[PDB]
Amino acid sequence: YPEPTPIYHITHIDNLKGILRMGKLLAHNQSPPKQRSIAYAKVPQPPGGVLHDYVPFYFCPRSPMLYAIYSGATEYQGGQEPILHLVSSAQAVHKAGLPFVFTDRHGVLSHARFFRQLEELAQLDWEAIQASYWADPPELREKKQAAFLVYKAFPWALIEEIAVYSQRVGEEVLKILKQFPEARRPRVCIRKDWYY
Ligand SMILES: NC(=O)c1ccc[n+]([C@@H]2C[C@H](COP(=O)(O)OP(=O)(O)OC[C@H]3O[C@@H](n4cnc5c(N)ncnc54)[C@H](O)[C@@H]3O)[C@@H](O)[C@H]2O)c1
Repeated sequence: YPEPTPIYHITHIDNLKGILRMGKLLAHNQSPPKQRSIAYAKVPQPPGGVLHDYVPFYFCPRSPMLYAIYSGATEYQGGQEPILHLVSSAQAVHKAGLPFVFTDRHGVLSHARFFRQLEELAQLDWEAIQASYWADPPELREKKQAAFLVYKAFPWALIEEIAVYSQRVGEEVLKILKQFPEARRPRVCIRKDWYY
């Protein structure tokens, strides 16, 4: 498995002020003050609960979820340009002492496997996760959506990089970061190769 093991959370730039003000991402069930959601299940490892009790990450950028945004398949119609990739690592979460679990596919699938030890990152399909071509077979899309789940909240200061589609969005991100001079200022990188 890649070490450190990057984890990616995609979110609309309109959510960044709320993340910086709270100093964290909040799990769905912890009522984040979201401005845009990009939406179109029990967790059997401790600390248990359901998927929406965790802040979720993928193990790749340019995810199938981002393709659904790009293709207008979400209720959200603003497309990929305003969507940030927030980058951290699985090892940082462990080092910070935060409870996590991770899956080998979307956890709602009956055959989904759940893990809580970093050595079990070997159980994931890294061919699917890292694939640039994932149209067929259908299982590639499923296994590409392996997720890293952090219970209840994810501190902003674990984010190492904000990746953006364009110069204009990179500049907007820096304007927002400068409104919270106490908040960690990660590097901001234009990564067109992480988008469609
Ligand atoms: N976003 C991802 O990278 C990702 C990864 C894995 C799975 N998923 C699932 C795909 C599906 C839709 O995703 P999404 O729109 O992220 O989930 P969601 O519909 O649960 O909406 C939560 C939203 O709140 C945002 N948010 C969190 N904390 C704050 C805060 N402090 N202030 C402002 N906004 C905040 C978060 O970034 C996200 O946009 C959900 O079922 C997710 O669990 C998403």
